Amino acid sequence: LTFESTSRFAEVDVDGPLKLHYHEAGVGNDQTVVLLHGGGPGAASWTNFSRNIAVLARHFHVLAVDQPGYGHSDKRAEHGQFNRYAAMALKGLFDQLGLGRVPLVGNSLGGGTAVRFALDYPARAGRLVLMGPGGLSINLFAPDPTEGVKRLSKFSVAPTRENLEAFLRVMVYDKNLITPELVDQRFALASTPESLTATRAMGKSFAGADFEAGMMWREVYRLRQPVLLIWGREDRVNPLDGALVALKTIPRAQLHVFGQCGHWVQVEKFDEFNKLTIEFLGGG
Amino acid sequence: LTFESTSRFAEVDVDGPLKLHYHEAGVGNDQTVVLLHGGGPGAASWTNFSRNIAVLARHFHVLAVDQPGYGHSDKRAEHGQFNRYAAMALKGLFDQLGLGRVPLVGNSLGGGTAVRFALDYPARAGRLVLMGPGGLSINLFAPDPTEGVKRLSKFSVAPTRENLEAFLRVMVYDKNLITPELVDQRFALASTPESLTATRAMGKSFAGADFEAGMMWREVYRLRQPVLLIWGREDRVNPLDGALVALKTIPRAQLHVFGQCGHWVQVEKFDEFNKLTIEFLGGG
Amino acid sequence: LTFESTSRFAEVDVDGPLKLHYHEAGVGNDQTVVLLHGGGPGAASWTNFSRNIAVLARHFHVLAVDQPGYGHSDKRAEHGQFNRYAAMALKGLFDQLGLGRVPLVGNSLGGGTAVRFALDYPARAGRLVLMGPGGLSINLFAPDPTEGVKRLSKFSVAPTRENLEAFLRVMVYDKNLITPELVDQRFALASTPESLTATRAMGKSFAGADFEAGMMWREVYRLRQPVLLIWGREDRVNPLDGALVALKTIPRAQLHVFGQCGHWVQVEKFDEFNKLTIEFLGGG
Amino acid sequence: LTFESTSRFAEVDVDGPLKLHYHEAGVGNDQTVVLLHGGGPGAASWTNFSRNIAVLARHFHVLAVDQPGYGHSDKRAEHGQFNRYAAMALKGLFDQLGLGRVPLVGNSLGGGTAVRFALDYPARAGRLVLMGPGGLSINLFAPDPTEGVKRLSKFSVAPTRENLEAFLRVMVYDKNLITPELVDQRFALASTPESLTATRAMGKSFAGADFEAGMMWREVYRLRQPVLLIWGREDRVNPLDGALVALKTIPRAQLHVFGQCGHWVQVEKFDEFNKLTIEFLGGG
Ligand SMILES: [Cl-]
Ligand SMILES: [Cl-]
Ligand SMILES: [Cl-]
Ligand SMILES: [Cl-]
Ligand SMILES: [Cl-]
Ligand SMILES: [Cl-]
Repeated sequence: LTFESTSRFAEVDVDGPLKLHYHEAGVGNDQTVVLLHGGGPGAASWTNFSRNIAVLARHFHVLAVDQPGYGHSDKRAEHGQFNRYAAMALKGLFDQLGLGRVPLVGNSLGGGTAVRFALDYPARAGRLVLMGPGGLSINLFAPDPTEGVKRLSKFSVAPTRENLEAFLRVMVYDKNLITPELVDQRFALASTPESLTATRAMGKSFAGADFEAGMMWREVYRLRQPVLLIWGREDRVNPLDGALVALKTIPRAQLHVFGQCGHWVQVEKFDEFNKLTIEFLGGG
Repeated sequence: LTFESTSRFAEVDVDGPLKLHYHEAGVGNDQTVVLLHGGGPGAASWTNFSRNIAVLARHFHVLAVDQPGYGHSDKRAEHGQFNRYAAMALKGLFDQLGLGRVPLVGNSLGGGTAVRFALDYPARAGRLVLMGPGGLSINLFAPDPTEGVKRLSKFSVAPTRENLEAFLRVMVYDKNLITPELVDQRFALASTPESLTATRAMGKSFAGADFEAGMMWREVYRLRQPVLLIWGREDRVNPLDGALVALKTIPRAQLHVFGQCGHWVQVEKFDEFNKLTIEFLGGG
Repeated sequence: LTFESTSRFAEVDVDGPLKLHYHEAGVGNDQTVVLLHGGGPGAASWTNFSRNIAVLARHFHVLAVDQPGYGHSDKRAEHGQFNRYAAMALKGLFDQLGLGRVPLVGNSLGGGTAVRFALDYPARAGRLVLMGPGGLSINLFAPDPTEGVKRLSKFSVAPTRENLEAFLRVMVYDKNLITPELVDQRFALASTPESLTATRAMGKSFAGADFEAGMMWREVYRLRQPVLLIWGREDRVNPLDGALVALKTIPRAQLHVFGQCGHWVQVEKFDEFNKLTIEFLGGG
Repeated sequence: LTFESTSRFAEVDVDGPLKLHYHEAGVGNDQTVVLLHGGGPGAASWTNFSRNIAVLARHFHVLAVDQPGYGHSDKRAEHGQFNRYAAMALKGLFDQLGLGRVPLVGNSLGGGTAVRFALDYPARAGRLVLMGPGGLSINLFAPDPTEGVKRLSKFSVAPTRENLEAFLRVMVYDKNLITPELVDQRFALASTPESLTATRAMGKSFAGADFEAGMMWREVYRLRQPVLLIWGREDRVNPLDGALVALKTIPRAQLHVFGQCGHWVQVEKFDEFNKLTIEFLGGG
């Protein structure tokens, strides 16, 4: 399984043509699962879920979708509230590929997208697995912006190698996972002019007049499916106090917290994460 | 596997002879695991872990120990702080059976016993699985006593069938698990004169001058092993806000919360509980 | 100041004529404040604020309003979502009295009414003082219904003096505040056919298709005024964990918690409450 | 009242002579109160309480004490656990001044010192007012070290004006309180070799084998006096989640939280803090 072997494109309509890049594996497995990556600079499906796709494709038909503005999907200079824009793109892909009701796995930004999708198109979303998710998290104790959000803003204003490294260090509990190669690789993807365009256009959409659609902690009492929340105890981006409203209000919620784990659960606890996701989604 | 086929006795020394009753299954399985039951009236190993022993004995050598004052273990009229008394009895059994370092699974009262044991005899305790545990729980938001503790006290003062039923109803989210047969069975065991003696002697030991040994939320930063905390979201005895100090201070802690689940996790989520315990303790 | 000297009536139109009883005091004083009582069986303005009205009336022009269904206000058998119903009546009274923008003080149910008024008529509500308020509270840890709400429901089904005394005793930390005289007086008002009609109507009102109107924790991020939340640490009706979403999301929030205090802050900590309220609303 | 008019020295024995600087005001007033400042680089009594001393001195006999390592008190290179060291010095000063039982007001580090004094010399501490206190705080959700503590550590390693300004800016909600004059004054005191010697010594002092002395959240259940905890909702040094164990376990606790307020409550909310403190300590 490689970037190239799994790479797929689709054209969907969201206020005009929109190119979506995704990865496909485990074709023929009975159960399809959609993976939605996190929102850090230079993030994309393949790099986000590298320690996971190969393992999950043993059990599931995996579609790992680059959200609009990331990886090889379109990087428009302007859009509405990001999670609803991303959910509309996903609905386009579901319709194009003929998907019915499919479970979603969403990390950070992609967890917000998974939830907005499950709220707006309730019959198309199955079980959700959400890792340090945006949108449905509200940090009842942590002052906003958090250390993780501040370092992301600083990179967006001064997109240097040093500021990217400072951002990546507050993603993980074990700062040795932040290797020169990782930094070099992510900096290379994050600093292209169209990636910077996509990241700037992000800032105006969470901060713009469309903000209420982002406040999904207000709405998740409506989710009817089982939802597994997964958190790193040491998450410095979306800290653990953000899980509480969703745990309380989602009728069939579950929460799993890993000690000695930051925001990148799927990396730092990759094995325990894969096993929890496989069991929760029904073993395939 | 039956009560009778699995039933075992040992005599250990704790301020004189003490008869311990336990159940044994999965003999010859490489990995021994000790189960410690909850503290409700008429509680014991076999009835507490009926939906679990058979499944766990497929993977582990299971010892399910009736704690002093419960089931067929000795029911003394007097003892010190209960968890240290129970941990001393367990240390006696470990020494008698030749056990080295063994993982412990503890529900409620038995979770407090497992923790006191792991603190006082650190080289004899392996991984801990703690379900709505006493001792290391401190309800930061819930006023004490909780609804569950109050109904237990009321039964202790007026040990009637009606007061036992009211206690058992706040153990579970789905009140239909509280069948006439369950009530009849538990009432029969709970209302014997020596069981009432054991339950009264309990009240004077958590409330007596030995109370600090009970406050194990103060001490669990010392645990060096992986610890899996398991909670019912709707636990009305030891509610979910009691998990927070242990989750924060145990270095290798994990927490799993089940929505639509009360204090009896091992009953209401028996399947998910068995699977989590099997994976966490290493699959056997 | 007496019940009779302060008594006033007004008629307002809320899907038809609606009689409202209120108490007026400190007519000399420039700053008006509206007081909205808690919602237990037999509650009313004069008794709910008996330790507060005389002290506040030295500084403010006090309007203590019997909410629809309570005291000498009309007790219809049918109405929509209670807090919205009571807020519409209060708004009718504001228009009749020629009030513009006025601070509100609200205990429990009255706190819910105050918040619904401030959200629906934002230009008419000044500073809010809310004591153990319903509506904006969401108990992130406590299983619902709480011990307090269950006792209130038991009285609705079986309106006996014993069930009312049991409810009143979980209202307060110091159970000696629940004197035989208080129980006899509240029970005499609560047990009338008109009051019980009101009590049941209010119940039904909270679980319709307008349930969203009761979930005010979703909306208080829009409040622009200073808001003083006041809680008893030992509130067993609306416990302390219910304060967190409001404290986080109300921009100019403050929280005062009293140890050794239950749900009736204005009674149990009357002197500290009187002083917090006078200072917060500007000393008059 | 001036720095010079109020200035006083005393010598006490704490493993050898120890010079203590303090400010004395309101000598007429019957009720003594001891003020203990926060612990940032260059902090001292006069500047830390500059918005409070004159107001409190109208009601109380004020003793504002420069803790060892700060202001004009001795700055040894070596000492044990800081709060215990500072508490021993204060106790030496109580004995020299002939004080019995006196209320203490403590910000941050000074809050930690106040609590250690009240635990080690229980008959000598009256009512406690603690603002964003160290020592009794345990951040149940925030990963440690917090943003605030990390900025303080960065200054210890690289004591520049830029690193001090960055630290001071995470101390407060309203960043305009961090004026060029304030930064220049604090930095001039913090950068002296004596102060930096103190700053580093204090660091080392917290991670010895006497670390348990710093974990005061384990011990404050033993405090018998009223304790007013005061917090900024936006404290990024000792965040709000650090209040919970103390509020739960101190029998006569109260908590006041201020929205739009960081770690320097006595500065950012000086008027509300002055009034809370005067009323709590009995008006003098
Ligand atoms: Cl860092
Ligand atoms: Cl399902
Ligand atoms: Cl019940
Ligand atoms: Cl291990
Ligand atoms: Cl105002
Ligand atoms: Cl006192």
